[PDB]
Order: sequence, then C-alpha cells, then structure tokens
Amino acid sequence: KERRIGRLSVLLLLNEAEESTQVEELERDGWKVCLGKVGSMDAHKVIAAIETASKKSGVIQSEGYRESHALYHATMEALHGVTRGEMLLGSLLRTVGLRFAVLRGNPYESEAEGDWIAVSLYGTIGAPIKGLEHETFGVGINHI
Amino acid sequence: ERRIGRLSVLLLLNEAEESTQVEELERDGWKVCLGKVGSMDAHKVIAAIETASKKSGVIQSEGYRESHALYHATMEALHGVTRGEMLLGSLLRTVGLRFAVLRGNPYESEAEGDWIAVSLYGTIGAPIKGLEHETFGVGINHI
Amino acid sequence: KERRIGRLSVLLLLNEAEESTQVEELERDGWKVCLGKVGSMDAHKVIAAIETASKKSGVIQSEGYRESHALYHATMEALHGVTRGEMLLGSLLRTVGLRFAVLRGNPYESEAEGDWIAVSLYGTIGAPIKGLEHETFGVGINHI
Amino acid sequence: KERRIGRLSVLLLLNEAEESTQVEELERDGWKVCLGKVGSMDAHKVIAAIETASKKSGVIQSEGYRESHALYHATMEALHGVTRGEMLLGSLLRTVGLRFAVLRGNPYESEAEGDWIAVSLYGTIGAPIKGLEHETFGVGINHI
Amino acid sequence: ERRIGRLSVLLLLNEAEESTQVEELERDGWKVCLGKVGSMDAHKVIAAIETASKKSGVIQSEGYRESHALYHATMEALHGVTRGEMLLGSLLRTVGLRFAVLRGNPYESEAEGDWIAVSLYGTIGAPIKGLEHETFGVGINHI
Amino acid sequence: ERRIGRLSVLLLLNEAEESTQVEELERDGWKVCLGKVGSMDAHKVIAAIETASKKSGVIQSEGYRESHALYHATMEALHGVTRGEMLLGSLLRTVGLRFAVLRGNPYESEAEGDWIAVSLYGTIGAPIKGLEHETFGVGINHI
Ligand SMILES: NC(Cc1cnc[nH]1)C(=O)Nc1ccc2ccccc2c1
Ligand SMILES: NC(Cc1cnc[nH]1)C(=O)Nc1ccc2ccccc2c1
Ligand SMILES: NC(Cc1cnc[nH]1)C(=O)Nc1ccc2ccccc2c1
Repeated sequence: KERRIGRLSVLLLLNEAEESTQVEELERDGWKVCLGKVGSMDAHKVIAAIETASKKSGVIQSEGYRESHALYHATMEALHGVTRGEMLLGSLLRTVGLRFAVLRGNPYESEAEGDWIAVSLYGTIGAPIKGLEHETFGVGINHI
Repeated sequence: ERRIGRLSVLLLLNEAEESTQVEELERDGWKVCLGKVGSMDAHKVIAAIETASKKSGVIQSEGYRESHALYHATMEALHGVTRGEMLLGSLLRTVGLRFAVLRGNPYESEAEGDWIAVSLYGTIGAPIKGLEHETFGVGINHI
Repeated sequence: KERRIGRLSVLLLLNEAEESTQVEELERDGWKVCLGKVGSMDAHKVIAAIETASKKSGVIQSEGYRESHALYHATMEALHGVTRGEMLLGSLLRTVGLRFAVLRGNPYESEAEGDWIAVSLYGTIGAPIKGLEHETFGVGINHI
Repeated sequence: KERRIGRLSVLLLLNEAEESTQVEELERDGWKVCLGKVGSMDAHKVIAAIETASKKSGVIQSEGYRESHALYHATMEALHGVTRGEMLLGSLLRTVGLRFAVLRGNPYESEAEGDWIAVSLYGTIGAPIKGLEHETFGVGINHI
Repeated sequence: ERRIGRLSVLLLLNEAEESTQVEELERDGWKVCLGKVGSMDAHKVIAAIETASKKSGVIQSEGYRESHALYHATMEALHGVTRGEMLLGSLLRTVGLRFAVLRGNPYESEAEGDWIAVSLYGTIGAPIKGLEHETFGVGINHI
Repeated sequence: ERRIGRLSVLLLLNEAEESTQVEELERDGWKVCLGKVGSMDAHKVIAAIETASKKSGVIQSEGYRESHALYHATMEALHGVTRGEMLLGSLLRTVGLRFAVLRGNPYESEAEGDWIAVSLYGTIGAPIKGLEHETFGVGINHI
C-alpha cells in the first residue's frame, strides 16, 4: 500500500462503488475523509460547500483560520484545474455537477513534518449542444 | 455512461495489475498506451507520449489530425501536473511522470466521435525526503 | 483556383460585397454555404445561432448528433479565437456584433477522406471609450 | 531625483501618507496628478471612473479622443495586471477596493518626444474565506 | 469604416495580385509588409516579421515602442495559427506561414492613433497528403 | 494591516537607502532578498532570484515546497514586467530588472501562514535614448 494522500483522494473521488467501505479503510488508517457534491463551478459556491462539508466531518477543526486557510488553497488549485481553459469560454449559466473528496492526514514517509490535505474534484459541464458534456478534473494538495 | 477521461485516470492510479485493465479495455473497443517519463518538460513528455502512442497503435504513425489531438490532450493535462506553470515543469529535477492515453468512442453511437484522453500523474520527489508532492492532469479531445 | 475551405470561408466572411454571387460560385462548386449575425459573444448564444442558421440552409443535416458535433467544435475554435484574450477583460455586458460564414464540402485534394467544415467569425466589440472598437476574428476547421 | 513617471506613479499610489505634499511636489515639477478609488474591478466601471477623475483634474483635456485614448490603453494594461490570473477564478460578485494614481507629464530624458502618462492600481480582492484578502497591482504606461 | 485588421487579412488571402493591393494601400496612407516563413515557432516568426517589417519601413530600424507593438500584434496572431498552443507551433514540421503587417491610422482624425496589424495564414501540410489543415490569426495594436 | 505585497514594492522603488529598510523589516520578522538581473528571460530571472534567495536565507537551500512558492510568486510577477508576454521578455536586449523577495507572516496570528512576495521593477532601455519604458510585477503566494 501507499500513504499517498493525492492518489487516495482521487481514487476515492473516482469510485462510485461502496465509498462506504473505501471510506472506512481510509478512516481506519489515520485518514479523515469527507465527500459531497456541488452544482456550481463558482469559486465562492465551491469553497463554501467544501469548507462546510469538511468542518462537519472533522476533516478540519473550525477553531480558527489556519486549517480553513489550508483547505481554501487546496480547493482553489483543484478548482483552478476544473476551470481548465475551454471552461473559460464555457460560461453562460451552464449546468455543472461537481463531486468531490477531501482527505486529511499524514503522507507519513519517515518524518511527521505535519499533516497534509487533498481536495480532488470531478464533475461534468453541459455543452450548449444536447448530447455532449465535458469532463472536469482538479486536485489540490496542501500542507496544514 | 462511458467516461474516457475518468477511465484513463483510473488506469493511471490502479497499480493493481493494469495488464488486465488494458486488455479489458482493449477488448472493450479502446486503444491504450501506458508509460513513464522522468521529466515534466513539455517537449520531452510529448515526444515520449507520441512515441509510446504510435508504437501501441493508439495513433497512426502519420497524419496531422490525430497527432494534433494527442498534443492538445497532452498539453491540457500538462497544465494540471505543472500546477499552472508549464515553464516550471521544465525546471523540476528529480521527478516522475506516469501517463495514460485512451482513444475511442465516448458513446455507443455509430458516429465515430473518436476521442482521446491523456492522463498524467506526477510525483515530484527529493533526493532525500522522497515524495514531496503529487500532481494530476487530464486532457480530453475529439479526433 | 483552390479548394481551401478555410480560405474560402474567410473571404466569404470578409466581403460585404455581393455575397449573392460569391455564395453562388461556392454552391456551384459543391460547397454548402450559410451566413448570418449575432449580437452575442456568449458561447451558448453563438453555437445556438450557428447550429440553427446552418441546419436550415443544408450545411448540416439535423438527422443526428455527429454532424452537429462537428459544427460545435469548429465554432468553438473560431469562438475561442474571437474571445482572444484582451476580450477576457472586456466582459461588462458590452456590445458585440459578430458576423459569420460556414462552409461545408470537400477540400478535395486527391482523396475524398470525407467532408470538412469551416466556421469563421468577424465582428466588433465596443470599447468602454466612445469612438473605439476592437476587431475580432476566429476560424474553426473540422472534419465531419 | 528621477523623472520616471512609472516609479513616481507607483510611489504616489503606494503611500497613504500626506499625498497632499507628495502630490504638490509632483505638480511643482511639471507633472499633472490625479488619485481616487473604485469598488469595481469591471473594465467598464474602472476606465469610466478613471477617465472622469482624470479630466476633471487636468490630467487630460477632454477636447477630443486622442488623449482619452492614450489613457484607456494605459488603464487597461494596469487593469490587465490587476486581474492577474488567480483573479480570473475569483469572479463571484466578490468585493474589490481599487485605489489608483495617474501621472501625466514628460519623462524628460534629453528629448521631449512628447508626453507620457502612467496609471497604477492597487487594491484588495476579498476571498471567499473570512480573514483573507489578496493584493492586486497593475501599472500602465503610455505615450500621449 | 477603416478596418486595419480586416484589411490585413484580405491582403493575406487575396493572392490575386497584391502588387496592386500593396501600392493601392501604400498610396492610401498605410505601411505594408508581406512575407512567408517556413515555421510556426514563435521566435522564428517574430524575427522574420521583424526583419521584413523594418526592411519595408513598416517600422523604424530602432525604437522599443514600435517593436513592442509589432511583437504583440504578432503574438496575438500566433495564438490563432497555433490553435491556442504556442508551444506546439514550434513542434510542427512541414508548415507554411504567410504574414501581412499593416501600420497606419484607423480613423481619419489628425490624432495619430497609429495602429499595427499582423495577419497570419498557416498551412499545415504533410509530406504526402499535402494540405491537411489551415490556420488563421490576427493581431491589432496601437503604436 | 501587514501588506507583504505592498511592502516588497516599496522596498523595490525606495532607492533611499534600503540598507535601513532591510534591517528595519528583518528585525520586524521578515526575510529579505534584494537583487538585480540584466535580463527578462524567465529562466535567468528565476535562477538569479533563487540563488540570491537562498544565499540570504529567504528560503532553505533545499525543499520543493518553498521553492515552488518562490517560482510561482516570481512567475506571476514576470507576467507583469513582460507586459503579458513572457516569451518576449526573453527577446528584450539591453534591459534591467531589479527584484525584491519578502517571506513572512501576513497577519500577526500564531498560524504560520508563511507568505512570500516577489516584486519586479523593469527598465527597458535603448543603447541611445536610454530609458524607454518601465515595467512592474508582483507575486504573492503562501508557503
Ligand atoms: N490538477 C491540478 C493540480 C494538481 C494535481 N495534483 C497536484 N496539483 C490543477 O488544477 N492545478 C493548478 C492549476 C492552476 C493553478 C494556478 C495557480 C496556482 C496553482 C494552480 C494549480
Ligand atoms: N483563429 C483560430 C483558429 C484557426 C484558424 N484557422 C484554423 N484554426 C482560433 O481562434 N483558435 C483557437 C484558439 C483557442 C483554442 C483552444 C483550444 C482548442 C483549439 C483552439 C483554437
Ligand atoms: N503590471 C503590468 C504592466 C506594467 C507595469 N509597468 C509597465 N507595464 C500589467 O498588468 N501588464 C500587462 C498585463 C497584460 C497585458 C495584455 C496585453 C497587453 C498589455 C498587457 C500588460
């Protein structure tokens, strides 16, 4: 096995099959998990949904700003990717369905320099042509 | 439901035994290329991907059309792995890049609508500490 | 003469002089033509106007998705160009007047590998300064 | 001292201390000055605020289009910078507070080839996370 | 109605006999440069355009100002012809690029408002099949 | 009120006697690097900044993390000074680039929230006319 938070984060995101057990195996291994969905690609809307769904699950303590700040940057990088480029032209109150996953823990290695946190996003953006949707994908790894 | 993009990433991360996954998808109609490059330099990655892509039949040895889609799918994915800074990927020493290419029809219609996806998983390491950061990227284009 | 669909497509677009005869010469040479205008730079608005004006003219059969899909990609490339970059800052419910041209046929050569299709756009984007307008231009060639 | 319009322009912008005297020293040295603020990052909104605050101060004569045109390009470059890139994702009716400075005169050197004009912008963009704001900065130098 | 951009493209495509078009516009107040380069490499194109531009008086042999506008008009147009991937234009072998530069006043006012437009027509060929794709680009900047 | 970005620019323009400003900020908790490069080539600038940055303790001699933030802050600032055309900065001959790096906490909280800002002031000159244009850029990233 590998304690690769990013890899784990994406696999968790990309498997619509028994997240129930896939999540428990992660939680059982020191990882804090958290999943969800958002029908908005809007930065505000996404970092809100995520910050929220994450505090309630224990992925990050709402005690202050530090842990919330680490999550934001991670989410932005991941979002900065979802809004690739051809997704810069696609901006006409279109339909978007992003699903995410957040992992928080320690990509151990040998040194416990601290805790990391991954935020991966996967969704679809409707095309202005019926029967055509584009796949989006973004990941953001940050150090708490 | 036939996500070329999603499929390519999974192939990329599932270090289970792609040998099954490749033949499982190859027999399912797709074209597959799996490789690894020790650089995140735009030019180097493209060349490698391009070589491994033809040598595997994922793309015909000649023809601007298919090559252009590969290149773009690849360029779009490279922007993911170099975290929004193509140029600095050239600057990264001691780095591993695994790539997966998938060419095929996204839907079941007769309409060829042939598409190609390049998925990149980057591991930026350190001569000492080892893995220090991971990077992902994806490119999905029609042929 | 040249059976260059792109070149033809642009000249047709760029000549406000007797499109009547310039169109007939193209139609007479195996090309399917179609022109129009749009006051929107919005992707949705543009690919809609175009898909429409094109099916009605016979540039593409609405029979399915394939031919409509080839037109969309062509239009996006052409639009991806109209929305250059300084047109990424210019986005304040400004005034835009895009004119287009669509050509469909066979850039023959020797092999009839199939049919191509060009979509060229030319228009103006008003500046937030009276007496100043920027010229836009985009072309998208695709294979049916 | 230096007759560097850009340098001067930025220092004027970046000093919330006695612009009163910092402005007079510039006016006393052949420079035409002008400062202000805008709560919008919108191109239209910004080039409007600036064109206005500038004509009223004598930075540019409203007599025609030439001097107004030189100001627009200068403002766009400066704005093109304020809307860096991570400010391309940050676009959800967020809060922005731009402050500016405009200098017009002659970066003398030896030749009076004419008159230049600098437009520098400095402000803050609120983050979708409480207790986090990004700093923006842009400068645009143009020749009247 | 005096579209520098539109004018430059037409000059580029009208292979009628530009010799008339160039003198027809040269006497109409514009500066004109017409050339061809066998590459879509950013650096190569700029250098060529730059040389042909000065050697034709479209721009003074020295002076950062005019050179900067040419470069930008050129860079904006190069993004058109390399279909949104500057870097891959460097990668294209066997390709033709015809270019047209036009410097002059866009309106009739006394206000110099000197502008420059670079128009690019790219032909991406194949050692065999010949022409496989066409690419266009335009750049319009004030001096 | 503790604007790392604003602070770095001021340090860059205030040619008063930074010797005081550097020690005034160094004792105020920040890390400071002040340098000059005779090029606007992305690679050259980064290398210089990188060298001067470590040699000054603004960043640890090793470690992908801090290096990545410097690089990005630097890349964001380079887009300012090359006026939106990274590639053409490489093309500029006879040019001066002064740079300022600042690494430290933006607020007073215990939460490290360590940030780094790169500020660039470019002077594009002419072998004759001298200064012909000035260019500014700024990059602000968290570590
Ligand atoms: N797929 C990823 C990132 C990633 C994947 N694994 C690690 N990082 C993405 O969207 N990255 C990006 C994109 C633009 C950016 C712009 C500024 C800073 C970081 C950025 C990161
Ligand atoms: N003038 C053209 C294209 C062209 C002209 N002739 C052929 N192609 C344009 O706008 N191209 C673009 C721009 C961005 C793009 C981004 C992604 C994919 C294709 C793209 C094509
Ligand atoms: N800080 C500066 C500019 C500058 C500073 N000093 C001189 N110029 C900025 O925002 N520049 C930019 C950015 C994008 C641009 C895009 C097109 C043309 C000019 C551009 C100038």
